[PDB]
Amino acid sequence: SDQTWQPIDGRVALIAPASAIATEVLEATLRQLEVHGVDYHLGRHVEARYRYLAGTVEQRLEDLHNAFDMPDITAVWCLRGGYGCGQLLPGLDWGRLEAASPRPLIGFADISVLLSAFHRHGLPAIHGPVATGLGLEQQERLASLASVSRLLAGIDHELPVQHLGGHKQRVEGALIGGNLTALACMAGTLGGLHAPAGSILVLEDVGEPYYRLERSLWQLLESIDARQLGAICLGSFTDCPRKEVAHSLERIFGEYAAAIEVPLYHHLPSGHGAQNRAWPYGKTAVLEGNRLRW
Amino acid sequence: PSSDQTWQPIDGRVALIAPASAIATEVLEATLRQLEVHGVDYHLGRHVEARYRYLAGTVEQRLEDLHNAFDMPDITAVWCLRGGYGCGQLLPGLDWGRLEAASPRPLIGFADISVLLSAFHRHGLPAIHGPVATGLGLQERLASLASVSRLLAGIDHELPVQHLGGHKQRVEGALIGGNLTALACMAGTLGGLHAPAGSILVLEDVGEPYYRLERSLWQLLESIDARQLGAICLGSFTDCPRKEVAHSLERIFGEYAAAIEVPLYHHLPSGHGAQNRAWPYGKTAVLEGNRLRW
Repeated sequence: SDQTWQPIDGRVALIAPASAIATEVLEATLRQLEVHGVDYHLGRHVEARYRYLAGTVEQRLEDLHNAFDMPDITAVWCLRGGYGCGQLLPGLDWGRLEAASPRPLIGFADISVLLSAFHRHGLPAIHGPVATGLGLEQQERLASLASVSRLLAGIDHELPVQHLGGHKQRVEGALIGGNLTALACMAGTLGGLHAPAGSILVLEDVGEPYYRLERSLWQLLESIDARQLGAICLGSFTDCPRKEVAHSLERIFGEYAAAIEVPLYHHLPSGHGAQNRAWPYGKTAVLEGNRLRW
Repeated sequence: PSSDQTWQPIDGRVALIAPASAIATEVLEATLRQLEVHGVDYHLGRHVEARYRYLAGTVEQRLEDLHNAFDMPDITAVWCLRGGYGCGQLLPGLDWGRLEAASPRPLIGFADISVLLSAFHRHGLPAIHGPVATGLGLQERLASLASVSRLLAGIDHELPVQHLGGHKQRVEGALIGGNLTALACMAGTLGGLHAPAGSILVLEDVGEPYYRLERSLWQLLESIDARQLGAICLGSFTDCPRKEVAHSLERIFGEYAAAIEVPLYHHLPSGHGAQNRAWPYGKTAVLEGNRLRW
């Protein structure tokens, strides 16, 4: 059953590399982790505030590095996205991270930037709910939260997806992407999306008018070797007001996919709505039939 | 001497083109009537009334008009009708040889048009950051509109500023920049900001919460040789709601300018408010005390 958590072996490090956390949401998160018998390590600066950021870059880097020093940690679950984790990229000690025993980094939204950087450096990661999702359709939300422990245990290996137009084909490549806006906002920097040839580019977003999505897509595709992608795979675009625009969002995305001669898929249950099922970031997967399979 | 509301004659013909967002018919008509009141001979591009979603026609249609503005021998300025979104899309197909072959005809606009201003500067073509032509068809506003003809004629040479942070010594370099969001959105692409060493980076924006401004600023500065800039000079940040954020906008921009060790000025009367005085894009300028001069 998909609301059922798997035990998480070892300990989960909780860090806040992006936006600041409300006290009551943090405490509610920890209580839910305890309900589930999850042993955790709380980063020492998770309650820090520096404007809307969870502390200074230096504070956040200390917590992320500490998460990689402790030997019993088997996953690093980001508490909140929002904005700010790209700020850490010029400070990360990548060597100290490759040397630690495997501990997938987990999150979505702004955390997509760190997922991509981790993939570039050969580090495991998971695109899925942030941990404060625990402290906030309710059934879908609960299945999405449960999907993290289930993927860490290796017991889920597929999601449903639909091919939009085109023709029947099989696409195999690395799973990359996440939040369109966050990733576009790293183009031209050291944190630009890692997009090896043949990759399946997953995209989702929230809270944007269509012209801002198109602008972001144009930028992202112009900044990578787009013609060498295997596929573009849309998750959800939630709270994105159409505002009288003549073309649907899928028409716009379809025009871009056609221009680069890459197939387009959609309805992956991933993003800012109730459906946000975890998927392994940077692994080889196959688009076949009606699913994405790893 | 003349009042800032007093236009200068424009000789020859002004090409009106719409390389970004689509144009409302009534606003266009009022624009043309104001041009006629001021004795300005204009030519409308064949596709300026095209619509393709929110864009002023397809890429091919807009390229045809932009190219035609450089093919016609009697054109002495190319005044973009509206910004919004879309002119970066023209960069892959733009025939620079064809533009460069034509007699001098400054490109004028702001907002999204900043992207084309920058590309023109990279190709040694004259340009002006100021009101788009439809601003005519909608006292400080009138002065802003008059400033375009006045700058084409070469009679205005300075704008007011105020020092905000960093060293107080004279800065001399090329005037670059414009809209922070639009320029950040070209980072990592063939249309990225042309930012030669020593430049004075003007920034303005509208309608953004502070975290989005910071995200754009972090991207733009990380994507260029920021440390080699001469200065950052802020225009207006119009309708940018603070919403309880603990740090002021001046504090945030101060922190970034300090991080790259570049002096920071503000209160340039340039942007999306009533105060949008024209400045020469890509021209060498001097920033000293309470003035920017060229």
